[PDB]
Amino acid sequence: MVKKKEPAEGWPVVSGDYIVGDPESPVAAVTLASHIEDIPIDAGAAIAGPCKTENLGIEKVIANIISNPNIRFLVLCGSEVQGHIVGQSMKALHKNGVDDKRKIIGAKGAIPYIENLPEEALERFQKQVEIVDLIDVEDADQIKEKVKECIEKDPGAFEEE
Ligand code: B12
Repeated sequence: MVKKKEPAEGWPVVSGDYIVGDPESPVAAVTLASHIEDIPIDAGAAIAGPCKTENLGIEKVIANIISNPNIRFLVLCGSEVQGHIVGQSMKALHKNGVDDKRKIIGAKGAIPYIENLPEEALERFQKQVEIVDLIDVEDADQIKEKVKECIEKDPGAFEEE
């Protein structure tokens, strides 16, 4: 009975390191430095993978989320990537956006620049999903429960006015 739309053709469009799950699940999971991509998928996520860079890696994540309107949650889990600091950089990008040199405002990551996505693609990212901070948590029971919680709170597919 929840509202679902069809994702872009050949989704996920952009090559990367991830596991695709249910394309209609509302939840995406970035595992960061950790190797736990399976745990969110077996709790019924749409897509889960590591992300180790605070620029190109982040751009690939966003491009592959916005192309599926069913996704309304982005879990950030697993150990933080030392120096790159991808987790905290992404939180900052969601909340603050980018400055006019395309630097992510507030990000502690060493080279937090989004060179390749346009502005409209970020605004969409900020409106489409909400962020769920489980950074430096690898506990399975925890990650599973948060993913099932999001599924229970599925607002359905996104659509701009
Ligand atoms: C080249 C490189 C950087 C480069 C610059 C490149 C850059 N972009 O900033 C430089 C040399 C500057 C660098 C420096 C060091 N690095 Co470095 N670096 C790398 C390397 C090779 C990057 C990997 C890469 O280019 N990946 C391409 C992108 C696309 O990969 P990705 O970020 O993971 O993105 C993935 C996701 O987007 C996913 N994906 C795609 N779509 C979707 C959708 C969804 C929903 C999801 C979930 C996922 C997903 O697919 C992508 C993979 O193809 C890695 C090695 C590695 N094992 O990955 C180390 C790595 C990131 N280095 C890291 C470290 C430690 C550093 C340093 C901090 C080390 C030091 N003390 O000097 C520094 C300094 C940081 C800094 N920037 O100043 C470590 C992290 C260790 C840790 N876990 O704590 C790594 C893993 C190497 C290692 N094993 O030691 N680094």
